[PDB]
Amino acid sequence: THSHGLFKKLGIPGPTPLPFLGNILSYHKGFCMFDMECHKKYGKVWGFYDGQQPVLAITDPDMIKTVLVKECYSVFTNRRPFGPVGFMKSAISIAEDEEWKRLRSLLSPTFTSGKLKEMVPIIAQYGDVLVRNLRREAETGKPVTLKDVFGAYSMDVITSTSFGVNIDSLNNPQDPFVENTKKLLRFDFLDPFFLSITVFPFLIPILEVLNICVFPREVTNFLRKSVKRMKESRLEDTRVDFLQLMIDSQNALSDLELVAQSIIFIFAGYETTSSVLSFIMYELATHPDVQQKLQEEIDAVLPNKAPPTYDTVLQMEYLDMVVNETLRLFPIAMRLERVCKKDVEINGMFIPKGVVVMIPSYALHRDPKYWTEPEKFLPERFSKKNKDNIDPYIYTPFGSGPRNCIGMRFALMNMKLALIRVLQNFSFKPCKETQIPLKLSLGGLLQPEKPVVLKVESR
Ligand SMILES: CC(C)c1nc(CN(C)C(=O)N[C@H](C(=O)N[C@H](CC[C@H](Cc2ccccc2)NC(=O)OCc2cnco2)Cc2ccccc2)C(C)C)cs1
Ligand code: HEM
Repeated sequence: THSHGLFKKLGIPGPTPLPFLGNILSYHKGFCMFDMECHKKYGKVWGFYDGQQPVLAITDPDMIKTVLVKECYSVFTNRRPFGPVGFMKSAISIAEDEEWKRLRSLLSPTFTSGKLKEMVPIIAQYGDVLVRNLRREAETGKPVTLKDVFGAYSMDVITSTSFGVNIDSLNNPQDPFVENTKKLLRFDFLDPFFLSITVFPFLIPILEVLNICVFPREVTNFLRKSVKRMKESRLEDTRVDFLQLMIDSQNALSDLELVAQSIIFIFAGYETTSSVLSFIMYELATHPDVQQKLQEEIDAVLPNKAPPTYDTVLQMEYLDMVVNETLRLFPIAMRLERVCKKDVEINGMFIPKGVVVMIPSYALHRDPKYWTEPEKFLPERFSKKNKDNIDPYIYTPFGSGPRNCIGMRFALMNMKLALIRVLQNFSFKPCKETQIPLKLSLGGLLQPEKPVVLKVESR
């Protein structure tokens, strides 16, 4: 269909596009499989079409550094525009160019060491509720869905840190704040919707006029007035945080622009954290040796079940290696993307304006070139002895350069506080409903298709 001659013309290899669809039918196997096959078939560089949209996949470490780091401001500043967003247009992750730059420098000081350290005792209050929730399900000896119990912890941790609003979500099985959230991405290729906007962009500006959204008007009004509430709470009182840093600005940030960042952070800080924690626990169970070695490290650094501190969290090398290794196998972003905003040639390759450049993270994390036994879970690959044999541009679970994950440092620590507490009280065993091996969901988000269910024993 016209734009379909580009990679032919550039002499770049790729699967042959269909009219209108592009290579969209190959997503039927899920696109991590697609990416992996493209790598195997085509080598270090290839091209494909998301409908009419050209996407150039790259895998050269240098070229990746060029686009992620060296030419971020100048050419590769923005992600793809995905679908109809409405007011979320203003969200840092979706914001383009100048708008993004000022939101970045406005919101970045949120995750500094001092500000992290001030959230340590705050989580220290929820870490303790989490253990209390598990200890009860461990009594019954009856299987646990980790997503459920982790999810609630994450929600408590995010709402309270970013805003200063303790909302008891852990002492609340029935809770409006977790439920309204998780129904924020219906993202599937079986879901006829995202398959029509992934393929079919020309729809987008119409939907913007229709005020149709990927987030049902349902969530963003609960989340609207709810944020519109903690806002006044702060405004009406006589600790300088996320919700506050934006009340620095509101004396040049506005209202829906505040709500928008809140929602991003509420989302990221709930779904990602709980998912990875699920993945990690699946790994510790299917690998007891590793589970025990980590329980040893914790008891070593934090003797007599000692409560975590910021610095002791960092002391724990093996914890970090476990966290890193899970993130190798399960990068929740499966690909990184930047839209090429002007003609360019990087490392001896021409790239035309408008192309989406894509880093296939999930694929590179499993590449036989860089990783021996790339399917095996092996934390030792992240030991100080082997740590630098590892290319920071092949291993990118957090992205890289200026548009990398603003929430990385908080995420690592948030996750690590949860683990420490959890493993210093319980051990995790494979039961019957456990899926071995675990398989991934084909649709959008890198998820387990069956939830992660394990047996929990006290110590
Ligand atoms: C075929 C094409 C359309 C696609 N490409 C992909 C791969 N990909 C980059 C995605 O993950 N999907 C994209 C997507 O939703 N990503 C987002 C777009 C913004 C959305 C906004 C949003 C999400 C949920 C509820 C409400 C709002 N996501 C978002 O901001 O994620 C927060 C996060 C930070 N760190 C981890 O997670 C950008 C992003 C990507 C990876 C990591 C972090 C942020 C879209 C292109 C659909 C899936 S479909
Ligand atoms: C373990 C959980 C998490 C993982 C694996 C993760 C991974 C990522 C990745 C890979 C990106 C894209 C970076 C790039 O494209 O180069 C990203 C972007 C981002 N993440 Fe994180 N993330 C996690 C948790 C968080 C948390 C807790 C927050 C903050 C609440 C967060 C906020 C963001 C924002 C705002 C962006 C867009 C950055 C920008 O455009 O300036 N994510 N996340």
